[PDB]
Parts: sequence; C-alpha cells; structure tokens
Amino acid sequence: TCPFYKKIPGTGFTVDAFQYGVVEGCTAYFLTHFHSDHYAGLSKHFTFPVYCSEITGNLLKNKLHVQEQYIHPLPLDTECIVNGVKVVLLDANHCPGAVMILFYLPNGTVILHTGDFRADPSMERSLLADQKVHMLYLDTTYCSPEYTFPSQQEVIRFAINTAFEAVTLNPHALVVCGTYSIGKEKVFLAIADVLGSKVGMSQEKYKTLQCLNIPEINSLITTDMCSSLVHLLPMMQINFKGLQSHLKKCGGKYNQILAFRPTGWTHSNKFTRIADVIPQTKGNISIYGIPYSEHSSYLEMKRFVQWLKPQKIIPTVNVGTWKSRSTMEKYFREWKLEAGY
Ligand code: NI
Repeated sequence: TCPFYKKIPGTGFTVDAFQYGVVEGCTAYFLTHFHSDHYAGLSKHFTFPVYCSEITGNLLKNKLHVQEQYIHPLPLDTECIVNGVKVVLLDANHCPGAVMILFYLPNGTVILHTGDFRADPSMERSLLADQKVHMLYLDTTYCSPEYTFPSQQEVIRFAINTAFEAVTLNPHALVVCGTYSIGKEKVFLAIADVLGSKVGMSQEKYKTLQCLNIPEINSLITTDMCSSLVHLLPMMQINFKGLQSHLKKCGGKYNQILAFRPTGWTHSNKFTRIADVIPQTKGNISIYGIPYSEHSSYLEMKRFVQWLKPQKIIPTVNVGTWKSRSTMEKYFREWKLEAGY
C-alpha cells in the first residue's frame, strides 16, 4: 500500500507511486525522474495518466514502452492546469529530466515536492521566489552534517586533469567510466572532450542517452568501441577482475586502464580533499572513486530550507528507522530556531 508521504492532500495526485497497483482515489500519477526506485511498476500495460518532464516522457515511451496516449509531458517553468489544479515543474539539478513539482491547492495551500534534488542558490530565483510554501516534501538523502562533498565543477576538474595526464604519458592507456542509471553524464563527456574521443558504449546505453535532449550528442557518443578511447561499462564491472577481462577484449590496442567510479558520499570525504584523492592500483589497472553527487550536501539542504521557510517538512528519504526520523526532526528544529521562522 502507498505510504502517506507519496500522497498530495486535497488532490487526486500521487508522486513516484507506481509499485502499489491501482491507488485508491488517484486520478493522476506524477513521476519526478527516471530512476528505478521511483518508476518501479511502469510498463506498456499502464493505462492511467502519467505527468512528467519531456525527457522523462521520452524514456517512458522508448525504454519501458509506455503508450503515447497515457504520457503527459509538461514544459518547465510554466503554470499548467491538471485535473483542475495549477502545477509547475522546476529543474531539480538531479539527473536529466528530473523535476521538483509545485502544487497550488484549491483551498490556498501551496506544496513543493522536491523529488530527488541537489539544492542550489540558483533555485532562489525560479518561480519559487514569488510565493509562500506551506508544506515541503523534502529529499533528505544526506541530512546529517558529516555529509560534505565538493562542487560538481571541482570533481570534473580533477577527473579531466587526471585522465589527460595519464593518456598523455601513455597513449596506449584506456579510460573506463562506470554507470548504472542516467545521471552523472558530465563525468564521461568531459573526459572524452579533453581527449578528443567519442565515448563508446553498449547499444542499450546509447539508446538511453539518445532520449535525453543533450545538444550535439551524436558528436560525443558511439557504439563503435574500436574507435573510442573512453568506454562506459556497468558499475558492477568496475573492479580488478572485471577490468582485466575488458582489457583482454580490446585485442592489444591498450596496455593500461584508468577507471572512474562516481559514487555519492563515502567516509574518505570526512578526512581528504578532492585534490588529495588517490586510486586503488593492481598491476596496470587503477580505480578512482570520485564523490560526484546529484543530491544536496547537508549545508546546501539547510541553506535551501532556511531560505524557503516552510511551515511543515515531510522527509521522503531515510524514513524507515526511528533513529533517522528523530535525527532529521532535530535538524529541522535547529534550522527554524537559527533562522527565526
Ligand atoms: Ni534519483
């Protein structure tokens, strides 16, 4: 059964609630982004209206074969009327096509559902600036002060510099980047751009990338692995055994692999700066874990919430334990007392 924090009161609406069968009283199903914990349950047999971004709708139609007549893509930053209720979709600074959703309830309540997001000051100048928000349904993935990580820009600088150094020292090195979902495309696109290569990948991953409206993409990606010196592989194969095996398959074109695993946070964040990151090495293979996050840090999250000044917060992540729930509630109270709302 659908949990309360996926239901929007005073509407017929649910958010990211496709794995519960037919939800009692739901007249429209919203999907914030195409990640499997959120789309779980959609297919060609789904016959209710799905509301989402244009990019999410491309992925629904092509990857899950949902029928066109049930996909309702909406433009961003535009007031739209859905089953008699005004809504707006805003960029969530998560993966491609990810949105936050503002609902203007008929009784005057305004609700923001962040979906998954990486808070940014740029959000303080969207259509959020223009009115009061009563209730916030918040992505609390990293809601604890130990979660610090660098900007995306610093992490991409590290990766480009690392890859360009290695391949310039050894023109026979291969770069490999791990992936298991959409998001984090900048990592592999930035490295391929500095090396003057396309990124090579499986037909299934190429298909997924062609649904994303990224400009000049035919220029950056390919399925011809032989023509590429940056390869994308499943995240599970980014280990010494999986990479040794891949190197065998390249037929003596390469004699070294430099591989990247973009993770979210790991505890090496608490001690080490990005500058200082080192790989694990075995023989002619090196693996770098880089902290490229598409979720808010604790400090980014706090700044957003203290700016927005909601009257009530409903966490959507880490809600399954009493210790997590109590921790989060304590931070929300600190933030409110410090800012004075
Ligand atoms: Ni996500």
